[PDB]
Amino acid sequence: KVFGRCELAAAMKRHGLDNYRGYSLGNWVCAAKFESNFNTQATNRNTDGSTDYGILQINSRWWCNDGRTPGSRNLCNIPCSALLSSDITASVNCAKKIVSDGNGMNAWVAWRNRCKGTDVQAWIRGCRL
Repeated sequence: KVFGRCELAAAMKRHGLDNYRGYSLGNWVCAAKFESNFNTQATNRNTDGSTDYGILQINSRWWCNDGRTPGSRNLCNIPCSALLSSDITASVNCAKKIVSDGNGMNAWVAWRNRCKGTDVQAWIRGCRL
């Protein structure tokens, strides 16, 4: 599913992501924009053989099982395919774990490089929230 901007903002809010670990909703929408372009089916293979999945490009090295990342962990206790669903619940639940692990949203390289320090409220501006 390719979410619209304000549509994703609403789903993330419903699922408790807004202000989670101190990160306002615009931070999460901006991260999804640059990780996946709002596409729940996004995948990207990393140099090490791990893969990033879904709207927040969650990595099989640590967080999900894809059966093809020898030596990896599955800290979210989920198949990586769960992170591709039209329903964002699994991606939100796992993103809450990741952002809690010490490094905040710096876990998402596109957020650090493209959202951090910017006017992230722009991503939710005009939405009916």
